[PDB]
Amino acid sequence: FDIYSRLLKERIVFLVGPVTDESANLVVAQLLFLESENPDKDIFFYINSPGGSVTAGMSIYDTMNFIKPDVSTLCLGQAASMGAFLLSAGEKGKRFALPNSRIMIHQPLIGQASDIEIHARELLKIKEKLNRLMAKHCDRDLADLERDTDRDNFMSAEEAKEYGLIDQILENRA
Amino acid sequence: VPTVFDIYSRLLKERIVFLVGPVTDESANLVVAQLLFLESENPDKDIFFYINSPGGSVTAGMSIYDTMNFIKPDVSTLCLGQAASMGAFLLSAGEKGKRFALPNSRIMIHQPLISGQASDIEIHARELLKIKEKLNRLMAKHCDRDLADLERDTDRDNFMSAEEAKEYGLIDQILENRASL
Amino acid sequence: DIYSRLLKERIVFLVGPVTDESANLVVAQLLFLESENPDKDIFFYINSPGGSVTAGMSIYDTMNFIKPDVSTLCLGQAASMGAFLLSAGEKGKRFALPNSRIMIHQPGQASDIEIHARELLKIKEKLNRLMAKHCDRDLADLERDTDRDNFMSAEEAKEYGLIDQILENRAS
Amino acid sequence: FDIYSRLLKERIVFLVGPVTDESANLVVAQLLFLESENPDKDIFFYINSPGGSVTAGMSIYDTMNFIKPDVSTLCLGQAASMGAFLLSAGEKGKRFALPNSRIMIHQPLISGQASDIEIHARELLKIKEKLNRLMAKHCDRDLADLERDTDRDNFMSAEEAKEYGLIDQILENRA
Amino acid sequence: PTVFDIYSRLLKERIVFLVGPVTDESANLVVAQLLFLESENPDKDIFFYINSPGGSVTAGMSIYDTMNFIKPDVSTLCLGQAASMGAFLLSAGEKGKRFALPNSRIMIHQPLISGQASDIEIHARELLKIKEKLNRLMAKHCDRDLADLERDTDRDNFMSAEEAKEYGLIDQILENR
Amino acid sequence: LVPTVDIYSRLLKERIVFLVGPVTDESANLVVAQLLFLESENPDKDIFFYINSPGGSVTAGMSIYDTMNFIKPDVSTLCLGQAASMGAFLLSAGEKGKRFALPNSRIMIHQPLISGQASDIEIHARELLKIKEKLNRLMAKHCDRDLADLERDTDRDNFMSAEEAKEYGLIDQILENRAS
Amino acid sequence: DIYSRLLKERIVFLVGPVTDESANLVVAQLLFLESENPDKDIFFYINSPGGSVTAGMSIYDTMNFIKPDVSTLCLGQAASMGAFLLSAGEKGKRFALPNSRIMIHQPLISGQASDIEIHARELLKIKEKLNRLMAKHCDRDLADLERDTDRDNFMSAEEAKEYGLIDQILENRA
Amino acid sequence: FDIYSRLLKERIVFLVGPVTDESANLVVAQLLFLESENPDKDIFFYINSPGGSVTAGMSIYDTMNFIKPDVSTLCLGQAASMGAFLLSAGEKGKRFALPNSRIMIHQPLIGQASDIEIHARELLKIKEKLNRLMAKHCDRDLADLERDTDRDNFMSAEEAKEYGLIDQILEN
Amino acid sequence: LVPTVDIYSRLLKERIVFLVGPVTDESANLVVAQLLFLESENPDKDIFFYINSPGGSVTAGMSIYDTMNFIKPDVSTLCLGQAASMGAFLLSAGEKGKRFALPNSRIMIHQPLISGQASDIEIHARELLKIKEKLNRLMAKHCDRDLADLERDTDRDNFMSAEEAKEYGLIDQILENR
Amino acid sequence: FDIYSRLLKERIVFLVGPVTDESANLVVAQLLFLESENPDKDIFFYINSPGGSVTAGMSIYDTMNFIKPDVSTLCLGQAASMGAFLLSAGEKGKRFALPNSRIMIHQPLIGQASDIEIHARELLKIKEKLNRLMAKHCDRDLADLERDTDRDNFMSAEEAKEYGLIDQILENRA
Ligand SMILES: *[B]([O])([O])[C]([C][C]([C])[C])[N]C(=O)[C]([C][C]([C])[C])[N]C(=O)C1=[C][C]=C(O[C])[C]=C1Cl
Ligand SMILES: *[B]([O])([O])[C]([C][C]([C])[C])[N]C(=O)[C]([C][C]([C])[C])[N]C(=O)C1=[C][C]=C(O[C])[C]=C1Cl
Ligand SMILES: *[B]([O])([O])[C]([C][C]([C])[C])[N]C(=O)[C]([C][C]([C])[C])[N]C(=O)C1=[C][C]=C(O[C])[C]=C1Cl
Ligand SMILES: *[B]([O])([O])[C]([C][C]([C])[C])[N]C(=O)[C]([C][C]([C])[C])[N]C(=O)C1=[C][C]=C(O[C])[C]=C1Cl
Ligand SMILES: *[B]([O])([O])[C]([C][C]([C])[C])[N]C(=O)[C]([C][C]([C])[C])[N]C(=O)C1=[C][C]=C(O[C])[C]=C1Cl
Ligand SMILES: *[B]([O])([O])[C]([C][C]([C])[C])[N]C(=O)[C]([C][C]([C])[C])[N]C(=O)C1=[C][C]=C(O[C])[C]=C1Cl
Ligand SMILES: *[B]([O])([O])[C]([C][C]([C])[C])[N]C(=O)[C]([C][C]([C])[C])[N]C(=O)C1=[C][C]=C(O[C])[C]=C1Cl
Ligand SMILES: *[B]([O])([O])[C]([C][C]([C])[C])[N]C(=O)[C]([C][C]([C])[C])[N]C(=O)C1=[C][C]=C(O[C])[C]=C1Cl
Ligand SMILES: *[B]([O])([O])[C]([C][C]([C])[C])[N]C(=O)[C]([C][C]([C])[C])[N]C(=O)C1=[C][C]=C(O[C])[C]=C1Cl
Ligand SMILES: COc1ccc(C(=O)N[C@@H](CC(C)C)C(=O)N[C@@H](CC(C)C)B(O)O)c(Cl)c1
Repeated sequence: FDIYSRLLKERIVFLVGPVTDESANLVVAQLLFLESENPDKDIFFYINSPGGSVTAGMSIYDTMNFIKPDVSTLCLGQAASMGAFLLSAGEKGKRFALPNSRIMIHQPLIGQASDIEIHARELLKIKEKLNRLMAKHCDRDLADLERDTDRDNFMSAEEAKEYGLIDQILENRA
Repeated sequence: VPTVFDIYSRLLKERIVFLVGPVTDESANLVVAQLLFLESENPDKDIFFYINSPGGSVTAGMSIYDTMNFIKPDVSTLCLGQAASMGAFLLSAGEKGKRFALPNSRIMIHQPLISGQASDIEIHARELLKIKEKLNRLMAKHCDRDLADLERDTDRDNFMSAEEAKEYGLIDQILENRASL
Repeated sequence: DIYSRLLKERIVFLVGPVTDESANLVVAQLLFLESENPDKDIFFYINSPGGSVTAGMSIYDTMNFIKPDVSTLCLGQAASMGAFLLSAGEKGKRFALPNSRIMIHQPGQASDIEIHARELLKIKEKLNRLMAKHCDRDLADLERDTDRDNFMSAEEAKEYGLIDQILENRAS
Repeated sequence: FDIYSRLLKERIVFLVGPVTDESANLVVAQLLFLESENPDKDIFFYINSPGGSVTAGMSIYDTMNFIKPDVSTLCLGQAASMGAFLLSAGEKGKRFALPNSRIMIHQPLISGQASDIEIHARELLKIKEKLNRLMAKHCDRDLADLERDTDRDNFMSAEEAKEYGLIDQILENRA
Repeated sequence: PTVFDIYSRLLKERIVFLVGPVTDESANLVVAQLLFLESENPDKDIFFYINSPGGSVTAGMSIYDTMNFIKPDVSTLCLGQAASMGAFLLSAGEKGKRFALPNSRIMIHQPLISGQASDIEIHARELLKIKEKLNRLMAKHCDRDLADLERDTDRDNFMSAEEAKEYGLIDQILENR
Repeated sequence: LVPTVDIYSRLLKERIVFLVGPVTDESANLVVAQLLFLESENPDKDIFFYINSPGGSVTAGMSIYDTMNFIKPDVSTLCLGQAASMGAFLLSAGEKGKRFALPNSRIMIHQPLISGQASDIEIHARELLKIKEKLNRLMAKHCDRDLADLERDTDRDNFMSAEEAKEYGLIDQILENRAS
Repeated sequence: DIYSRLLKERIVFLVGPVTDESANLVVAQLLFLESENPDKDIFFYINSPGGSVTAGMSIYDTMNFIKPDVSTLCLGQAASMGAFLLSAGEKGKRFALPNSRIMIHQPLISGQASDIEIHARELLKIKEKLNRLMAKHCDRDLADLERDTDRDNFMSAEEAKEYGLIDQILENRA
Repeated sequence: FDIYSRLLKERIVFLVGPVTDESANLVVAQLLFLESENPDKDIFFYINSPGGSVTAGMSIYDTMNFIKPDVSTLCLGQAASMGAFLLSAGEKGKRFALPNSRIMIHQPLIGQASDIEIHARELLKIKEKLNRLMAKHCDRDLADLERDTDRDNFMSAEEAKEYGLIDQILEN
Repeated sequence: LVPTVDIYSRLLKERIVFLVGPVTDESANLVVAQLLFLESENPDKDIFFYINSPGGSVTAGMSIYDTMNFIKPDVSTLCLGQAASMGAFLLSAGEKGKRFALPNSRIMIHQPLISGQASDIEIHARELLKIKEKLNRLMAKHCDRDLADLERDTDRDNFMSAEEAKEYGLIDQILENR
Repeated sequence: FDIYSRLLKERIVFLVGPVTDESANLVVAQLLFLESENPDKDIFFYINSPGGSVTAGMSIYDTMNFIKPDVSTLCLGQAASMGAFLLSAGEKGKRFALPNSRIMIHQPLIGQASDIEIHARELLKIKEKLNRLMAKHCDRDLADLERDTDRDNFMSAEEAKEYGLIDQILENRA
């Protein structure tokens, strides 16, 4: 059993690199597994991601919120964009980041003019929805979210804790 | 893929079928194969089909569609991430009462897209018109509403949250966790 | 050359993609015909499938700015911006050849894309409104008739008010 | 065991996508193993093919009518061009199409010195004349009708193909 | 070669060339010539020499209408080939003054093309309108009934100068002056 | 491809100088040349600088800008089609009272743009910031405005109609024809 | 320019391949010389490997249509369609420099089967027509041309003169 | 049990080639596994790397310092930039290079003016952070790390010993 | 592409030489030609060299430099836009008393940039280094600045404003209007 | 077992083709595991390589001496640049070549002025380092080695032997 096959036996799941349909649904399949083999031990999601497909990241997000085991998120390397979004979305009290991590949040990115308007209102709805869910994960005013995702918002783990995006900083096991 | 059996296969043993990414004859027939396999394994229990797709080829999706229904097993559908175009068509094509979407998933519907002689172009454009009309009709049957709504609403990209699609008739229930049942 | 000669007969050509360079070339010709004589008609010949909006607007505002009455003639095709500039000719002096085709249709961070989509809709309405003026028609009719590609014969573009008359031979 | 090997344990064979030399010879090999395993139970050839190489598909054709077990075809998604041809040649009374399938029959598409061109064109017209023949045999249709109805892309639904004689019956559910 | 270049010298004979695919460039160049020669003298014939595979339909119609608009009769001469739009503009010449050289070939075929279903429909229906209009016009030129053009153009129809002259597509096959 | 009578040469002694498409060292310097030419022929007649540009290099644009302020003629600007970014920086740079625009032109203004070692990227960013502030202040002088208005209004793409660019102070008038 | 000077002396070149444009440039020079003096011969210098059959028949039928006799001279080479145009100069007036190279072969190229049929039939019409015309140029039987164009047939100026292609090989001015 | 698996068995982990998001996570997973096998027996980390991404390197860094086992580091061939960061991050007393392995330290090196200003602030912060951590691994001032890493600073194994970069160089 | 009245010849009639863009062989030689022709046409009048350049090759620039010093006429430099790298070196090489810049022109100076066997590489690096130190030589001369000042101020990009360029010694005055 | 694992059982490690970091480190790994397997058995390093990354070559080199077993090197086909260096690195007394092999030795080959100064100085330091280690492998005067590495110096197996690079040439098993 390959290194990840074993580390999946201590209920450790990883997210490395961008969040694509395939990387996301792989995370999702691993989560579903670890629940079906025990829906009451907590699952540990280690995130090192720059972000990626919002739809792909939402597959994960909704799966975490769906499954019975608590999903403890830990950011190593970087949790930027949807990576930061899935890090903040851990079970409250159970969100973590290594000391030298870095968390980055920002508003989203990227036919007939009719279709331009369609997709534009839709992308602004995505901006809205994400700002609200992030204010939730952080217990902050929606206004705080909108104002703090306008451009690139980089965070030491200290800042993301204070900002409420994570629960604690972990130098080591103690 | 990590081995545990590998992960998609271990979930296969929970009757979990995945469709990830766009619809190609390739992945469409892979999914068709898994569904026929789960019926040859258990022609009675429910097959659980997970959708995270932007759409794709129409006949590729029709092959899956026809694998559904035909098989005695009920194919429950659950969208995660996204299920647009033919993805939404299939999501609405699940066994009635067994079509679902997670809370923050996104469902989009739109008219059929395209990637010689005037005779050939006439022929194939009218073919596309019959296809667009057949799709509108089947979708009106999946959403249990009239047709006119489907033609008006699929003229341009029509996006919907998990709740607008349920009120449309694409799915039947939203699920936050298993308790939501 | 041939085009400088026809120019000396006050005939300006628009051919193909309305771009910055081609539109402003037409603009230089317009100002030079007004220079040489600000009181004789100009004859603007259009076979264009459209192009840049601001390019075409440089032209539009010039045609309306200069003292000469600018007549227009569509040959082959006038599409999008081409159809717009064909509509923009001096009223009573807009023409097309008996087998021309006139065709009208609509045109970073999420903050930026909001800015630009709002801009694009502003442009869409601006064009619908000017176009309705030209044809003397309802903005609500322009909206409906430019929603997808709208192809029109010379007879149809005439009844629609895009053009005044069809020129078969030089018997008006 | 992978998914397709397990499904071969059901005597189920697929042609997915274009008919190439390989993608057709693989099908021929599967039709062979099913005859070795058990030369009397029918094989069920499942067809979702846009058509393509006529030699590659002729291997499958001659193979279908060569082996002893009856071969029952099924159009899912699409049987276009040589797809529609092989679907048409399944063991008679055993040619089926799913209800929302689509079938298309056409004269052959395709894309040196004048003597070369003169050789190759007269090979292609002979092909074009062979294919309408074997189709008129498969559909119990006239040959003239196949000639006409293949001039350009003739599109037919499962019922239209059943009415042409291309398939025998449509299948909705297990029934 | 400078003789002015060669083509301007022959323009001083009212000789206008259409060589190669009918683009927008080339169609408007021919149109500008036609107008220049009517400006120079609106009563001497213009001589339009066509060797083209065809091209853009609307480009070619910019020429087709300029011919019937300018005062000069426009005599057409096929040398080499006049195919598709070439043959059409060739048969568009002033009747009695349409000519071909004896090894010119002439070919007529139906129109060709290389988004949303609603748009694909509009453009396919438009192309059908094109096909039918062009068929009626070719029937007028060749003095044929429309069904005959519909029938004789469904695929590629090649034609010798004898075949062409009979098809009413031209008036004479000129060996020499 | 420019017809002889070439046509822009002819116009050049209507003292009309064109700027079209991007502002580059080459095209900006060509305008720079035309300006000195018109001044030499007559350093007491107005020049009519017509602009249909989406902008470009800022040093290229400053060529035209600082030349505009150095010659003796009044450099009356006009916009047709679009003057965006530095193209809009120059339209507002015309002699006050002589900056105009046609009815359906489009102005747009926004902050700077851009397509090594930390120490080097440090320096390049510092200069880009000096230039954002420089552009903002000079812009603020052109529309007779507060520098803060310009920082606010140029943070992203600010599109303006001719009325809006007028009110903003970029242009002085809107011209529909000769009676205007 | 040198070539306009030479045009003054009624020499029309044909260098490189024979496209629609190069062939039309030659046709236009033919007409300009004829109009300028219809009763003086025109000298047509061919160094060409051949090319577009239709662009070639433009030059062919045009040489035949203008009053002036068109003498043809082969320097370098006249291949496939170049050779055919060489053999088409006014009978008695077709020449080649001593170290010329002539080549003649049947036509070649480098859709639907019904369309393909139509196209092949037309290609064969062209082949037969060209063999008939070439045979008339050469005063040979048609079967002679059929057999001898079946593949690439190479001829020295010598051999081109026997076959019926040219009339005189030209060593020096003597 | 392929060569690298067999060598993993007794707590040998290789970082070979650049520090990417994936090549780093593999070493991180190996460190976690070797701890899950025994948090009390040391882990030998073999480094032949030109460097790589900074995020991916701090992931391994904090994984090194978090887990219970001492992480000893061993440079073979080269440990440049980030490779030399993690080589210094080895448990003090337990950092080694081969005799002819070569070390290099350098300062880091890689929209609108706003976004540029932001990312520039972030990179200057990253540079500062790394210089401080490096000041402490070596016993050296922050001034020493600012000055000495201004450009590519090459080190023999011995000079690196001097610098507090490693502890000992190993012959046989 | 370039209007006749072409305009560049016509400003040459006024002793205006342009350097626009990167210093290449062909552009630097196109400048050398104009300096020689204007010295021949009248060696008793100033030539006006207008620089808007990011810089470029150092030998190509040295040709212009040595030509500025060879001929008799005072070559008066004017920065417009930017005179970066070599362009700045040229601008500073103008006759002392006749070097100017338009007020929003930006100036830049830095050390030489560049973009086989070990022997060959040592060899070429030696030639990059005497080049760096010779450029510092000449620039400290033009600025009436000591050499160390230049060696220090060119280790990385040093952007300067018109006023800053004046204070350095790179130009003499700034021009707003005549 | 693949064939290379089978021969690795016999304690044979190949260096074939270029010396990249990946390839050199795979050879390092095989050396280490053969030591683990048995540190009282010698290792057979089969070199048919043109050279590669000097640093990767050094990674293998510093291994050879450090592990306990004698690392014998055998040049078959060729050993050039870094391959030849590692060949000369075999346990002194155990550096072999095949008869039709050959050896090649030469000098190392391949921003701002300061950085190029730095990298230059470094490259010349690598040069000196390598020359001195060479003189040590072959016991020759350092003068020889640098003067005998100014450009490409080719050697038969015999020439390598008299040079000190290798020790024995081998015809057959006898
Ligand atoms: B992150 O950099 O992954 C960021 C997610 C934020 C909102 C937490 N990503 C996006 O916003 C992405 C950009 C790339 C990283 C993929 N944007 C989209 O995925 C995307 C793409 C296409 C469309 O069309 C509507 C929408 C979106 Cl939202
Ligand atoms: B959707 O993006 O999945 C859409 C199908 C919906 C309406 C259920 N996709 C298509 O319609 C595709 C477009 C590409 C994105 C693949 N269209 C076709 O596959 C197609 C192509 C050609 C013809 O007739 C010639 C019909 C069709 Cl349906
Ligand atoms: B169909 O698209 O499967 C069609 C075959 C039908 C009529 C049963 N395909 C072809 O006819 C192919 C065309 C390409 C799409 C591959 N044609 C040939 O393979 C071909 C090529 C060459 C010749 O003679 C030289 C004959 C043929 Cl049949
Ligand atoms: B011929 O191949 O030039 C043919 C002319 C006659 C005989 C019909 N040309 C065309 O049919 C052209 C196609 C060429 C580009 C190959 N048709 C058009 O250009 C065309 C097609 C479709 C539409 O409507 C979208 C417009 C036009 Cl202009
Ligand atoms: B506009 O997009 O034309 C804008 C001008 C505004 C800000 C007045 N142009 C730019 O911002 C350009 C964009 C690039 C295409 C070059 N930027 C510059 O011109 C520029 C930016 C920064 C620096 O040095 C840091 C030099 C230059 Cl020339
Ligand atoms: B010669 O090699 O140029 C040869 C001329 C004769 C003597 C054989 N050239 C051709 O035959 C050319 C082929 C290429 C050299 C261009 N043939 C054609 O141009 C051609 C081929 C086929 C058709 O029918 C569609 C028309 C034409 Cl014009
Ligand atoms: B070394 O070349 O590996 C070096 C590490 C030290 C000694 C400074 N690497 C970096 O500095 C890397 C640059 C490249 C390797 C890509 N820096 C980054 O990766 C980096 C830089 C800046 C930002 O903020 C935008 C993020 C990152 Cl991840
Ligand atoms: B500047 O970027 O123009 C700079 C000149 C000054 C400020 C130092 N030019 C260069 O550094 C160029 C690099 C290219 C961008 C042209 N360097 C040279 O031209 C050069 C460099 C080194 C040597 O000797 C090895 C000769 C030359 Cl000509
Ligand atoms: B041989 O061609 O393998 C040769 C080895 C000896 C005999 C000199 N290889 C090298 O010299 C290599 C060059 C190429 C193979 C890439 N030198 C280096 O790899 C090298 C050179 C310089 C520096 O410092 C910047 C590092 C490296 Cl790794
Ligand atoms: C960002 O703001 C914008 C948005 C759009 C444009 C623009 O050019 N639109 C153009 C699109 C393309 C030709 C490029 C456009 O719509 N052209 C059409 C004109 C009319 C009838 C709507 B017809 O295709 O020429 C422009 Cl500058 C600026």
